[PDB]
Amino acid sequence: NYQPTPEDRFTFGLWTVGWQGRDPFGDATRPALDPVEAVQRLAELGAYGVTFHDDDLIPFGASDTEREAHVKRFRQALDATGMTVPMATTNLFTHPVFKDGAFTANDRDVRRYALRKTIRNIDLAVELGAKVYVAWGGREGAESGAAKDVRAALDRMKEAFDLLGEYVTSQGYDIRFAIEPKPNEPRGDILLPTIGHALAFIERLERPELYGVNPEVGHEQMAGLNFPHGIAQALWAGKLFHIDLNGQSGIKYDQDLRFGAGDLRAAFWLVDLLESAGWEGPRHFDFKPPRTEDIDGVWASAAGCMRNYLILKERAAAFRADPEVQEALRAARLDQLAEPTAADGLQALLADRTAYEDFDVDAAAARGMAFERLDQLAMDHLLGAR
Amino acid sequence: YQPTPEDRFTFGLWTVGWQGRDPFGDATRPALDPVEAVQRLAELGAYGVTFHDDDLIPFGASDTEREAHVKRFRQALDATGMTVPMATTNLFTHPVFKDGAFTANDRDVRRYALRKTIRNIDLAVELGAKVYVAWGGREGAESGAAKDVRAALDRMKEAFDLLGEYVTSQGYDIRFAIEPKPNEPRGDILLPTIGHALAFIERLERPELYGVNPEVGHEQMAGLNFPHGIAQALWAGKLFHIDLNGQSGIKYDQDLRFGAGDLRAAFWLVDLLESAGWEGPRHFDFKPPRTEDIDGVWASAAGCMRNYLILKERAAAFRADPEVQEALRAARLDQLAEPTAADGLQALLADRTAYEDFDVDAAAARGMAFERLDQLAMDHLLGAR
Amino acid sequence: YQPTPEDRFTFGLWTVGWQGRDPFGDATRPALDPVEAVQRLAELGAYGVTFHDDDLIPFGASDTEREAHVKRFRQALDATGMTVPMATTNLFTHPVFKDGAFTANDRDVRRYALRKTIRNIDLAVELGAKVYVAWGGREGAESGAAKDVRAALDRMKEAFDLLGEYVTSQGYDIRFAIEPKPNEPRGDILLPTIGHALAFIERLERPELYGVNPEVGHEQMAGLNFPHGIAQALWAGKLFHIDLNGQSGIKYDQDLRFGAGDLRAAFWLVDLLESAGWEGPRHFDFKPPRTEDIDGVWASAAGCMRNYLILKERAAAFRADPEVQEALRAARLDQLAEPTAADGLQALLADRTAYEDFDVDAAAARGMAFERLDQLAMDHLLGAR
Amino acid sequence: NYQPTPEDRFTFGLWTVGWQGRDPFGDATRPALDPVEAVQRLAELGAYGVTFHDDDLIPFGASDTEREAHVKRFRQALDATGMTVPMATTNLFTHPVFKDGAFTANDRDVRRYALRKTIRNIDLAVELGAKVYVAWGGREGAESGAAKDVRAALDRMKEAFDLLGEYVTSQGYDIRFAIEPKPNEPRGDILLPTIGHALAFIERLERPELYGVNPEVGHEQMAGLNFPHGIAQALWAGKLFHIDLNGQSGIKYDQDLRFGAGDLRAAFWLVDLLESAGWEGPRHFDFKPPRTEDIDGVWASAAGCMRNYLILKERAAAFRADPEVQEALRAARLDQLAEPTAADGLQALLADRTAYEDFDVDAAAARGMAFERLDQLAMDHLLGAR
Ligand SMILES: [Co+2]
Ligand SMILES: [Co+2]
Ligand SMILES: [Co+2]
Ligand SMILES: [Co+2]
Ligand SMILES: [Mg+2]
Ligand SMILES: [Mg+2]
Ligand SMILES: [Mg+2]
Ligand SMILES: [Mg+2]
Repeated sequence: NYQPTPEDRFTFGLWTVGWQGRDPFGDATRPALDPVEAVQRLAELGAYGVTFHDDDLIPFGASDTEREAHVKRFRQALDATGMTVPMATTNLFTHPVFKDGAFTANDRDVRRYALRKTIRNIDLAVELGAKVYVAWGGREGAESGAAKDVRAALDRMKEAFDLLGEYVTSQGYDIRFAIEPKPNEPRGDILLPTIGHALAFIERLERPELYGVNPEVGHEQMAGLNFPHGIAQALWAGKLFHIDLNGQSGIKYDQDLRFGAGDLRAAFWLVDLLESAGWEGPRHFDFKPPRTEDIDGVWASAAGCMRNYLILKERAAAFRADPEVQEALRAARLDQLAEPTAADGLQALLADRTAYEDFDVDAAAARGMAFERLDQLAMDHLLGAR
Repeated sequence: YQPTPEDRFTFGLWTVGWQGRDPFGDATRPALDPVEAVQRLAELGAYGVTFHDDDLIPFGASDTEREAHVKRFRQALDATGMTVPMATTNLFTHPVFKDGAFTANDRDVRRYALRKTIRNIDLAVELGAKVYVAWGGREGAESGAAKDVRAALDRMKEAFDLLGEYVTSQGYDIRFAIEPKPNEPRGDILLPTIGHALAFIERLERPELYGVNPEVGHEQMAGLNFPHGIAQALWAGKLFHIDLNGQSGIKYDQDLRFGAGDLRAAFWLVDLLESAGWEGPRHFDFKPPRTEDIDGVWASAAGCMRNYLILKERAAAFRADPEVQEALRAARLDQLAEPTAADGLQALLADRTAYEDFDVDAAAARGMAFERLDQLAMDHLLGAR
Repeated sequence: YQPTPEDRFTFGLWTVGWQGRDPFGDATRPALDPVEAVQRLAELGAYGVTFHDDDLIPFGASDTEREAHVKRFRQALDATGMTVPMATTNLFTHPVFKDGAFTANDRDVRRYALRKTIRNIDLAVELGAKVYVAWGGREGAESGAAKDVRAALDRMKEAFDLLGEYVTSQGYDIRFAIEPKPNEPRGDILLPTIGHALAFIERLERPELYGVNPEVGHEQMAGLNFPHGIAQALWAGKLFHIDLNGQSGIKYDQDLRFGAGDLRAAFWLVDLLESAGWEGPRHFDFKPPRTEDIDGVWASAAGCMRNYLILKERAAAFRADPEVQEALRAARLDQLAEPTAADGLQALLADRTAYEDFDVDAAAARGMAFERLDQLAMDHLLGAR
Repeated sequence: NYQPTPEDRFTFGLWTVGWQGRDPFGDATRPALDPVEAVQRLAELGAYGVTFHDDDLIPFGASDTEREAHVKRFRQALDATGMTVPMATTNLFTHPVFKDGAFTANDRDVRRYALRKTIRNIDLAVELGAKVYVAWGGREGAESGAAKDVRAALDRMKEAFDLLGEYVTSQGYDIRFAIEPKPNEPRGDILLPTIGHALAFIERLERPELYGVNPEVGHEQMAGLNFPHGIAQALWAGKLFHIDLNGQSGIKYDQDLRFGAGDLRAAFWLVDLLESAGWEGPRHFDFKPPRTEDIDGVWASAAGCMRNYLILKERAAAFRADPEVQEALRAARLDQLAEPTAADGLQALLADRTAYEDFDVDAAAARGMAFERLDQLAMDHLLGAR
């Protein structure tokens, strides 16, 4: 079978299984979930750990005594269960004060507050043992063209991130940052809308080695992009610091379906890529059990994220191990794609008549790529029909 | 709103030259002689033209036919005073490129692709072009095992680093611009957006040589905000060239004349390029619809330049209006340009006004005054002020 | 471009009353008293307002509280002269409707939904409304086995036929308008477009009683052309009401003020409604962004009406221009209005000029002159003629 | 196994496996395919029949002798192989004469020609035994707002369709029409963009009983719509006269991937719906083997369409037959959805206090729908992991 165990490193955001089902047209359909109950039940399902926004753990506005009491109760639940906390983030989107952004709010007083709120939670993240601190700039953006000077907003975003890197560096903390792109919602357009924009922005920070990306399946798909391809570019760059796994059925609002729902073939190729690459990060789910579900449907959904990952892993492993698939991969020249084009160097290339005057373009054009048969073997393996 | 060569408007030879053949339909216009394209665009007030190698010289031409074609194009440039600011290679039409060019799985094809590009770089330099564009239209895949994207990025980096070595070794003053596109003609294309292309550049051996050539319609095919993407390329110092056109939504690549499609995005784009003082060519990569005859082709081209000029006038008026400046201050755009924490990290951590004494409810009650600002922008665009 | 009640502009109470709560963020404005909405909209030059049952009367109110709330709203209508042309039921906010209302899998919920609607129809009639809108926001599914769509269509038909029996039996002069939406808040909503709603109507017991209430943003969330969809509803005689707003692309339902989003589609929409002489209310269903304070809410509402009026002026000028009329004839728009074969089937089959002697190459060479026509439309929209 | 046989009623357009791979940026990558070779090889793969546009069978401009010679050679191949021709259509989009439309071209002379071309092919369709005649108005539309008066274009479209219905009726032919919606491409916006618009338009024809729809998987998905839901509405209306099966990976150009590629979960629910409904039409593939493939990759692709249909049919059948799934369906109240809301009638409903004053909304709101567990059983069956 497909039973998850903590060795699989599956993690969940507290706000996932804790989502009360309030949407923009509907009230809450489930009662608030105690974080301690979340830790306990996810451990029972075979999870490895949980993640949190500051405000999922400590009530906004808590005195120091309440903050300590909440953190202490949470840590007792982690310690009883053996659950970890690999990742933390700040809620810089719920409160009305962030309605124009946090790090890129036009009001400087809000930007300063946003940094202080984040810094206090970095300290908490280190205390809990989190190794990655995620930033999701969901209010960073605009609905109209004059409301945000995007060059100046990138200056402010770079300034915020540099100050956070200086903080971590001055404290000696072992924590790294992961930026989560999203193209829109809740703003009309969000800054750093894709894996690409976020990776490019990182290269202009003071201490770029401290920053990577936290890509979410559904966010890339909201722009109609190929999520496995984006993940491959993050991997190629050495910047895949964390991931959010879920599902999305098209270009529309952010659905956060359980992983495996949505674009099932994309989920298979994503699992094939993470496993083939030997990526060792947490398999973290950022999903919302639909508001139609009661608390039992919540745990079914959570269990289903893990189950789908493990089925897909089994199928992708069987695909790569199949000598008929490996022969189809060679027939499609995947092996040549991994060979240098010109290890002989530019001068040898420029001298080589087989690369130009003697290159038979018509014979080369006649060769089929044999991609359809290869894709059908992949479909057979995914469906268990080999 | 009459264009003149001072506006630096340019067109690809393949834009006005498009014969109207689409995936469902045959050509509706005959082939256009590149010399006639140059004279007609000059009459329209254009500044220059751009070309793929195969637009100028028939694929497969002997060295003699190649020289004769080149010389003949050059005489038309010299006669009219038109320039050639940018060149590119056709690495997509011939069936040999069906699985890609710099990222073809077949190594022989990748080597041939590089040889074909280098030949054309030499011509681009001869003709005066300062930007060499790469549009990887066939780099990509329709299925998940067909292309190992990590290996493809290694081949793409290798090809671009070889091109950079080439230009440096020859002492050419030419820079590369990568044109992103999310899909079409491949199911997914590599470097699908401005951001992915910017990120990829940062890992080349000589990153200073490479920028982006973003196309309005391409970003909009992924539902992205083109002026925001251009703002990130300008902030990065990487906007080496631009393709102007229109697109109406997430669907096939329409290449409508500039101004059509998303008209408010075109207004903001013009405001941004003008406000930033970007000095590159205003290049159109558009296709006159196949419904049009040759006179409609020139109407469409004139319309590109006319729309740009009207939008330019409306954006300048927006910025020059004292009421708009007041509305910008009301919306705190001036504060967005001020450092968050010039006082530094230690002073910010010590500042009670940024945390314990920050009155969050008072701050939350402040309106942004964005709707009034945007309606002023709308009034200016529509000439209703 | 000052609105007056002669323009018949109307607003939902829930538009200017939106508190700014979104799926990621709490309310940014306090609740708006419906009486204050009526007075402020009247000051702005509006003609009327519309309401869900729950916008006027708190869900769960006793018969006494209900009468007191209703009477108080009516006095504000009578004082200002504002009208109520349309009413609708809230069948989406309360958790009991999480799986739908007329198509909930649970039969008790479907019966309760119908009872709740019928109560509100009675109020709609009392208040003078002539259109009753149904927006099935929760009719739909996130997963394939959750909803048998054939059975759901049977329940939807049953609910609408029961409503029709009700209105007929009471002798009410009121018509129903179904509002399509492709998705949000459900993964897919039933009757996702204008066409699906039009087709569904044709199978009701009393189809004459039912029309559509299409919303600009809803059609555009499926990447569809809103003026084309409205043209089909007008051709069908089914455009009973309209929701005006803006949307920028395929993404979540933005409900921007009208004019924002797709500005050229807004121009064509206004041209169509004006040209057709459609006489329904110009109703806005938009949300002032949560960035705005209460003054920004009224700026946004004024902007809806202002944009409509500027677009109206530009469309009328386009149509009145003798150069545009000439360009329309050049493009053969007059021929599109002429019967293809008034001579009938037998005469068409006997006509050699329609087949053996039809000179297809000569016909194919004719340009459509669409780009020049469209650039005249652009010049008119931008006031650049 | 999953071996197709003619009893499965799988059909292919000649232009599918015959697609030469010419796209808007690329030349043809395969040589022209002889229709006789198409019939022979599809029969070898287990197909039941083929479909055609007039111009796939007879060269445009053929003399009567050439037209008869082409038709006779084609019929000899059908007769040798036992292949059928269930459906025919007209090519009213390739030639430059149709660049502004056919039935809705602004030029009346083109509209008249378009009708004559179509009528001549209806006669041919009856001769070959086709029972459905498809209309795909792919050039009917516009790129700009003033170029097409959509009300007048619907008048012309209704006029064209009425004249075709009068033709069929006057000839006594047993053929019915199926309109194929598409939202855009190659025009900026196409008239009758979806199943809904096409079904609505039909209700205004003179003889609506003669017309239904031919929906294509990828076309509905190009508008981000749910194809199984659209098909359910066509079925509910009694208007599903034919179908085009293929795949599409998102909102983008029309990809015509082999069936099962693209949105795999949508393909499963489509198969579940066609089979559960007992729909008896041809399972017709309108796909394009990618231009990367040689002729062997073409036949692999075609074989893969049929294979995927049969795997999905097996899995959907196993899903519906599973008593654990049927119990999950009842737990989600799917049985109640099929019960009349108010068979007691309006008066009894209006008298029934349990439907209003005594309806306990809070108790009803508390019930979960149990949709996630039900969807996870569906995922397990699709993946062969029960
Ligand atoms: Co999300
Ligand atoms: Co383009
Ligand atoms: Co809306
Ligand atoms: Co298609
Ligand atoms: Mg996330
Ligand atoms: Mg371009
Ligand atoms: Mg509405
Ligand atoms: Mg088709």
